[PDB]
Amino acid sequence: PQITLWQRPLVTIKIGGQLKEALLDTGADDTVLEEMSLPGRWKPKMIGGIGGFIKVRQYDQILIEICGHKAIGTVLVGPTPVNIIGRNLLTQIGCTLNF
Amino acid sequence: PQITLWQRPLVTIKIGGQLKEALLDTGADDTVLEEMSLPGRWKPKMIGGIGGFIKVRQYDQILIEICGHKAIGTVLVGPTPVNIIGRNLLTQIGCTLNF
Ligand SMILES: COC(=O)[C@@H](NC(=O)[C@@H](NC(=O)[C@H](C)N1CCC([C@H](C)NC(=O)[C@H](C)N)=C[C@@H](Cc2ccccc2)C1)C(C)C)C(C)C
Repeated sequence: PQITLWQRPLVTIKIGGQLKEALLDTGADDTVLEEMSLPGRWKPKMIGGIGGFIKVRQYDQILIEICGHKAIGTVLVGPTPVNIIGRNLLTQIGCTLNF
Repeated sequence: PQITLWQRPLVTIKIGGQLKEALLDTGADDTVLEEMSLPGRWKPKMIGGIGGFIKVRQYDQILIEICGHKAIGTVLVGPTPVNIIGRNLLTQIGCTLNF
């Protein structure tokens, strides 16, 4: 769809059996999601952001359905305020920026 | 133009007679630039990102030329890593998300 930006660009995702709303973020390289129950093994990592750095669990090859399109990639689960869908997955569902 | 997302969406802005480069961020509600010499009166404000909170100087009514397009808005200048063009200016240059 075409999404104008007079409101936050949130979209429903289906991840690990659960339904969530995540923000479409072109300024984020990675997908970072708030703490939730995910199947499997993971590696600790520390991602940087504007207020500093947070420690996250890294899950690779996690299937996620962003507004009906399916994608498989790495998801970082941690202390994020909002669920962030970053550029490693937006490229997969074919998303572009236009002006 | 149309921007795909395999690389960061960085564009050239002209602000306060200085040439800068900045991230086109759909996920940010506000625009926040690195520390710079800018004339005027500003107000103390503090914003959040992941990792936490930074104190910034907010300035209203500043002209920014984002890839040639002129826009007048609120710009926050402070200790950010990258310069971020958030939704208050992105709606002015007509930017939309497509997929
Ligand atoms: C560096 O690796 C990454 O890709 C990280 N990327 C970033 O932090 C990048 N920035 C962003 O994604 C943008 C600017 N953004 C940060 C500030 C930001 C805006 C400026 N904050 C606000 O408007 C608050 C509500 N006043 C929102 C972030 C999402 C969010 C929402 C609510 C509370 C906290 C965070 C998203 C830059 C620093 C490379 C991910 C952790 C998101």
